[PDB]
Amino acid sequence: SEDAWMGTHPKYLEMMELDIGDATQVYVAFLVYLDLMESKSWHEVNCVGLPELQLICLVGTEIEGEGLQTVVPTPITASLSHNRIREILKASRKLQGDPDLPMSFTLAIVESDSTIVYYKLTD
Amino acid sequence: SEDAWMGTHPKYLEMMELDIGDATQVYVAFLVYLDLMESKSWHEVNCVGLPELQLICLVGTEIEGEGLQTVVPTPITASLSHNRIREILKASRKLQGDPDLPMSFTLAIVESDSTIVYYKLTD
Repeated sequence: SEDAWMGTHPKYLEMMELDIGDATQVYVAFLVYLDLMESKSWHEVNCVGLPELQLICLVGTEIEGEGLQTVVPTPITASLSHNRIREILKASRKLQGDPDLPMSFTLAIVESDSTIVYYKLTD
Repeated sequence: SEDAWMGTHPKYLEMMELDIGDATQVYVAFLVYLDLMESKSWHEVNCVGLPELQLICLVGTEIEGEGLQTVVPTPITASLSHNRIREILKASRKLQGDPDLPMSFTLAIVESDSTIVYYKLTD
């Protein structure tokens, strides 16, 4: 766990090259990225930065043709405020460009050591 | 045995005798009930059924002298919606008999590995 800060891991470096400038995102997203890939291995997982709402998120396609996966990095220390999720919905709905559909997203709750707990949150 | 007619744990049996009729509540609430009692230590843990809202919840006194503690059972595969939480707020607020106090509640997230993760959500 010596490098999850500098950029020695290619996948980690790959993530931090995002045009936002947030070390917390890159760390937390890296941990969940490794879970998604090495545990559920979906068709496609991407890392998208939304500078205007100020958040980075992993969105991809569960199954090609489909999508419905938005996972956001969230450390245990982050308490839940409905204001943010409302902004997250807006973020996802905007990037998916779908005309105001009832959707949702999964909170990736990470402990700083290794425990990722996926908490599924809906509108 | 004398408590294995329906279940097989007296405390669990106590919990299912609630007037609602939900096996998910009794399972998940039992796991968190045992955590609260044996691990987190409370002074009073109650299990209250709100058939109106279709939720069951544990409310008691973490410390008797206070009067603000509400924990709701939420499985790791449940979907928490901002819609639900405002309903949960309404549930707790009518339970404690105050219609305007901005309050909060804890989410008791239970993993399939029996891992209870307390996630504190605020209004």
